[PDB]
Amino acid sequence: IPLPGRQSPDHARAEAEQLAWPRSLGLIRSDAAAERHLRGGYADLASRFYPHATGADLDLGVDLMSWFFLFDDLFDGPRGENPEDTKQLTDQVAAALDGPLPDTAPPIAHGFADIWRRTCEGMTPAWCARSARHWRNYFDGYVDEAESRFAAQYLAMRRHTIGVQPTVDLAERAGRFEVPHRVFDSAVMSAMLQIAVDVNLLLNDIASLNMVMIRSVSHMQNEVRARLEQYLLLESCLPKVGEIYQLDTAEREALERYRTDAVRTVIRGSYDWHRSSGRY
Ligand SMILES: C/C(=C\CC/C(C)=C/COP(=O)(O)OP(=O)(O)O)CCC=C(CF)CF
Ligand SMILES: [Mg+2]
Ligand SMILES: [Mg+2]
Repeated sequence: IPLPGRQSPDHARAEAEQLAWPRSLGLIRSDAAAERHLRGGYADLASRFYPHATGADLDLGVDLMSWFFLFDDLFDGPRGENPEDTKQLTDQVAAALDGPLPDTAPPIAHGFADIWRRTCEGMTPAWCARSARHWRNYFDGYVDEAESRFAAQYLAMRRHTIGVQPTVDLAERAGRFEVPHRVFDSAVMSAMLQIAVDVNLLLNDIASLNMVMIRSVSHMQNEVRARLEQYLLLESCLPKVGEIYQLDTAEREALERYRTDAVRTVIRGSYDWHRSSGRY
């Protein structure tokens, strides 16, 4: 991974305060659950996904990482084997994208709503709409996976449940910038984002050893290498991509920040954290 390792300089305060938010929302209810959470290194992961963020902006990234893993745990048992009970939970969470939740919504849904509320404030309406669609793709991916439990086939599903795109979206919010929306939709940026998704699920399946079960580990390492080389090839096209879409000066700087603080960080930060996390 020829990308520099980076960590937010406010990482120590973020890690020390990380429990206050999931506790106040009823996501962590026992001291043993709290310690199990601390052992995940989730604020550490957030500070490497979002090295450009400090303060409340970094706190939002920590809460998203905290929420991601508390949410995914709810599908390890029988619920994940049943698409009807999986969809019943996802529908209650995704409902936060469309309006206020009823007080009777489960705590994990109130937690997502508090993150989504903070995610959208101060972003353009079109950014929020697109980021909401990414979330729905993620929730629908859980329903599809539970249906399959009850390579190309695995990717088309794992590319949504891996949760990379909502992680990248938050880097924009945490950095208070938006990549030009017509460049987000560009074929070149779409290929860059797909590499970031694929490298994340490949690295995870190896650290979680699933693509291996589906020589195999060696072939997956070569695919990570091939895609990282193509990623750099695609980065070198961005100057000409910017000209094709007639980006002005502020738009070129937002594209540059998207490249370095959102796409590169989700690739590199995942690699560093997988090597020193307590989940593995
Ligand atoms: C890109 C993100 C994290 C880095 C990649 C990771 C850890 C993905 C999580 O892989 P999983 O197989 O679902 O569980 P595991 O950690 O292996 O026991 C944020 C999204 C994380 C999720 C899992 F909590 C998505 F639900
Ligand atoms: Mg899990
Ligand atoms: Mg895994």
